[PDB]
Amino acid sequence: RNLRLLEKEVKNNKNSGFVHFNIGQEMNRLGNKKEALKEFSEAFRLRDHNHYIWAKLSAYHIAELLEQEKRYDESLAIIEEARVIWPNVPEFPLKKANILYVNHQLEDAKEIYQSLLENAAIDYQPIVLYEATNFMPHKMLGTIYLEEKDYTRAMTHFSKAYAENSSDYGVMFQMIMLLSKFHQPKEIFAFMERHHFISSTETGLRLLSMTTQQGYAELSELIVQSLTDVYPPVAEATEVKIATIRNVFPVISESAILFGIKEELIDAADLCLWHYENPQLPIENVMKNSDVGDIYDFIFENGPRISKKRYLFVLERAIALGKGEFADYLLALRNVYHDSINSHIADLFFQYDFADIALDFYNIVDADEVTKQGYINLINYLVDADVLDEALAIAERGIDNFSTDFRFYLWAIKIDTENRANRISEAMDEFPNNRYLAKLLDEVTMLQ
Repeated sequence: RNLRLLEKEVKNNKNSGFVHFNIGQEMNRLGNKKEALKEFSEAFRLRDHNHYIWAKLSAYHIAELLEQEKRYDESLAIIEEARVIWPNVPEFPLKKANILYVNHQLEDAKEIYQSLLENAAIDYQPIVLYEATNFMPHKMLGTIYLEEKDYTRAMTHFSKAYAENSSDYGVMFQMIMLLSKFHQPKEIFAFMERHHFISSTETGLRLLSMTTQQGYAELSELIVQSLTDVYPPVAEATEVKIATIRNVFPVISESAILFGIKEELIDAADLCLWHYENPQLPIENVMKNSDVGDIYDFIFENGPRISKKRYLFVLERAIALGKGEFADYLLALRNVYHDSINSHIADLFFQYDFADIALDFYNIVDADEVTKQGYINLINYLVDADVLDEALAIAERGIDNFSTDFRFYLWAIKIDTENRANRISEAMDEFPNNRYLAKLLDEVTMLQ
């Protein structure tokens, strides 16, 4: 009805960029991404002046629709043209940084995020208010430094992102998970308390959903005890999940299981683990009333094979909780999948700090079936192993298979020290616009 109104208006106006823009928003609402791009492109073209906010939003939406369609070169072209028209709009350099991040060029992304922060030269004025203009740069800077294993700068930017948007579970989850690597649970709870992570019982339960799944038993315990007036059946479910991490035999009423599902504390991975440990629980009945009775039948009754993603999700939970007996049970089931399944199993063990087990699986896999992450793991393992000959060998395998992935060129640069000059050049040939590579070439000329 709103669209039909706009389509009558554009029949008698045609030359109004604003009507076309409004049609693009409606196409956006209805998910017609192809027609939204065309309408937003027409609104930008028909603009009479550059000061219209909707003319700015047109370029932003064009860039986004292009980004959603993985047409990154064309998105960056739209972004750069728009930065030149409107140099005080931060969504355009933000989106450039995001594109660079998902295309694995972290130092170039980092550079842009930092310049968005505390910029006394450009008076940035947002054109959309989805998030606080400074949440996204801090969050992504924290993400980059974490991946670069700079845990201090990660925590600093994760905490500043939290100050901008304290209901974002994502950065809360990141700080807890990062701190769990290095600190006592009580120290982690004290940090959570003085920054007021647990703003309510509800928020505590959403946090508990992450901490139990990662196997943070003591921290989950301190969290749940700090909560007041938790509906008893939800408390029981939480207690049982914590007790399960500690290998207590799981005993839980059907009521606590059902409310544990309703609060999203219990998924099909939990139910399978509990059925494996305690066959008396009414879990078969519970699962078949939740459309996951196929999961039950595959894992326990020789039933038909479930999707590999769902099987890997049950396997992941067992690995993450340290449930090695159940994990071995689950691994015997892999032989009904194609051989390529062992590439993902290898990835799982490596993610949860089982590099030795993961290699056992990586050796099972034909090199064509190894994921990019797998290459990255094997390079990291071999560099930590001081076998830089073999490390560089896998990095070149990465370049040839995944010619567009930045990380394998960078690995070949960092390792092949007696050829760094040619390596940076070979990288620049595939990434002519990457600014870090030029910083690196300048550093070999300073050394040479």
